[PDB]
Amino acid sequence: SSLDEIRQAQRADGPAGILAIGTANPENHVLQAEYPDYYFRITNSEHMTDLKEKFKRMCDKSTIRKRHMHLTEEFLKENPHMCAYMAPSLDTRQDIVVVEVPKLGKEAAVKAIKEWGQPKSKITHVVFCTTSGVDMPGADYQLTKLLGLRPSVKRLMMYQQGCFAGGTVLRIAKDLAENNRGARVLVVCSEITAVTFRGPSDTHLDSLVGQALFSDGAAALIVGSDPDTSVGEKPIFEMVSAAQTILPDSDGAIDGHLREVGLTFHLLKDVPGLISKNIVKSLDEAFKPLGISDWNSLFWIAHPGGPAILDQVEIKLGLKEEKMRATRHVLSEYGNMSSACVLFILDEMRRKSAKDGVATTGEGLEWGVLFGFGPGLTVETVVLHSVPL
Amino acid sequence: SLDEIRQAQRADGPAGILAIGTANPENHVLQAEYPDYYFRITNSEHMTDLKEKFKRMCDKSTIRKRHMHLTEEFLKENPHMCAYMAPSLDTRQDIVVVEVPKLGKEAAVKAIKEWGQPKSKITHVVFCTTSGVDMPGADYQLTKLLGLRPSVKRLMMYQQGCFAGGTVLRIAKDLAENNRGARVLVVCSEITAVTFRGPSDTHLDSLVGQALFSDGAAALIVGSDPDTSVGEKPIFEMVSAAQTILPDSDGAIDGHLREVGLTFHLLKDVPGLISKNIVKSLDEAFKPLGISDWNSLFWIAHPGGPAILDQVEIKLGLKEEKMRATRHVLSEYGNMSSACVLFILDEMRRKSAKDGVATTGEGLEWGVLFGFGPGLTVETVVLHSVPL
Repeated sequence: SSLDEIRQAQRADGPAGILAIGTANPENHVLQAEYPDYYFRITNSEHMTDLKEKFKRMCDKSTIRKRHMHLTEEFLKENPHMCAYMAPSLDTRQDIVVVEVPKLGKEAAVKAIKEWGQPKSKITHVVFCTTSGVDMPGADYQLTKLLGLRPSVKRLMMYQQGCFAGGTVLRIAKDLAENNRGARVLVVCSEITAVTFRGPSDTHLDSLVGQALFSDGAAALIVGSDPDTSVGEKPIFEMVSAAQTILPDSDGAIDGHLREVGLTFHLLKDVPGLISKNIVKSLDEAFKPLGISDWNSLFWIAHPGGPAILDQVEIKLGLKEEKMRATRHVLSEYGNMSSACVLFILDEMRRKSAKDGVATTGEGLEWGVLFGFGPGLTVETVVLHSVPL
Repeated sequence: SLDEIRQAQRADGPAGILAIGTANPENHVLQAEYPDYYFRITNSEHMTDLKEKFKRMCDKSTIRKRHMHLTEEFLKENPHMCAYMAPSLDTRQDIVVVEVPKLGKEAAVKAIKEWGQPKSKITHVVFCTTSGVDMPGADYQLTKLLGLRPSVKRLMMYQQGCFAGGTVLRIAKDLAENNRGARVLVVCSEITAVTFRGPSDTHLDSLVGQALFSDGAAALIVGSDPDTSVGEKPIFEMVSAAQTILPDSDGAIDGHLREVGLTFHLLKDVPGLISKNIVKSLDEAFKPLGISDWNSLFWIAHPGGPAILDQVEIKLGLKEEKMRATRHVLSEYGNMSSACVLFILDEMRRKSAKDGVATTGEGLEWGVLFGFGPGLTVETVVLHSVPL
């Protein structure tokens, strides 16, 4: 009867858990070892011989083996304005991603829902995240339609977020699931680089780096509190806390602008140095309350923005080489899929843990940490607890 | 244990709106004079029949005044924004990526002043706009402009549309309620520089937008567990928040961000769809509370246009007084997209106080707030007033 009684009945009891993870990528893919030849040919830039050598080194240094790409050679042959460095091309790019981003998201969501094993009518909330296009109604609406979810799902559409937003969607889903009894949140991160693909320029090596790193993928979660074992729900990881911060002295480190030429990418500061110099503050804030100070005792998920971030964090903290294994495996096999990456890494970790026969979904360890890194410079820090295997 | 940590981490009570601040560009247009101004500045004075259509649209809009960042002087310098369809996204973005967080800041400063607490106590920022996109977003820019703590937890809601005043309340509710001590700065800021364009006699739906849309920002502080010992006091308390898609409404309102800016497209019958279905949202929200008399509620409805309000009133048998606050904001400010319903909350609690009625909700206990927009999406927030 009272507002207090209503509130306590309305909310969930326990911590939010990740109940299922599904992933998808465009079938079309490129091997990184072959990409410099392909890229300079399809962008009619073969005369740029010095720049091509720089791009070969970028691709070699990336540690990426394979990237999935919705954009095909045949499509680009028909759309040379997307192969130029800077031609009017937003409309064409939007035409692609407003359709393909929810479609790829749906593919991942179907897999998550299959693992979860529950009727889709039990989904109460949808969180859709992309950095690839914008439209109204949004991709959240399109996903809802494609999946045939209840019209009364509570949707949140996260557009133009950037690379930290795999952490952001966990932070969002945590509060939705924990504050609402029975809530089951479908989380989808879906990224298609048709908005950022463009030809090379030797006066914009930061843009060129993006053409070596960024790739396509989608990941989906079901998140909820108070799992129902009787119907086959089983958490994989439990969330404990989620934080976000802006690093000091990082203004303009990573900017992205949506323009008539598509989405442009700018780097102005040493991103690996900024992250490695400041990450301990985020670890202490997250783990000091738990009495944890040994960062090698945690299972690790880090957004693989590039290999230098991972290498410099590993050195700065004295991490064992094994700690970044799952992260690096995803970077190698998929490249930088922006917001989706950390969710692929959670999937990799729990799957490898099961294959290897260790004690928990987090490489046999109890506590873990997930980091998103992106424009701001923003760091998202999520504290996770594993589940026994 | 994790369960113990969870109990300590979360808040106890319902989320309240602790402060409301609003702002608009100083520049404004009187609706009575807009058809002449608009058809002049868009080089369309020869379009005689179309101007008459636009005059009737403006006359029927019930809008008296709209605030507009875009000035005549600026538009004279930028004829490509005055065309119906010319490449102009870059110019529009250049405006709104700066001006949207600036206007938001003006509203937020007022909300923070009313709240009366140190800005360091803000833990979360929710920024909502339909006017431009950028990385980092307007949430980051606002955080910087206000000098908030670098570790505020931000959510950037871009390209949301007209229902999102309801959406930000729904978001802020869960943030505040699930996090002990959380104090959420909510800002909706809209500038129509992305949608302004010249007329076309084959796109009368676009022309409607030119009669209705306007600029403004609103800011809230939202939190649970108000501390009276430092002078916090809720204005309204949130009880539940829902969202739904109306049946048979696919494609009613679409909006695309293109090289020509943001374009809007209307199909079907939006006032009809909303009014035919709104009772199902009211029943879902209020049947668990034992409430069925919709005239017993205080009302906030997104004033997407006058026909929505008129047809909801007729369908539900609402007394003429119910939509007073809503219509006042529509008259004085026009359709400020996501910010409107927050202006209407402010209008309602201020009028209530000035009139000396018993509560912030026109003397009534229970209320409802509706956002309407692309989907067709309806957001439904149940509110409880506070005694005056």
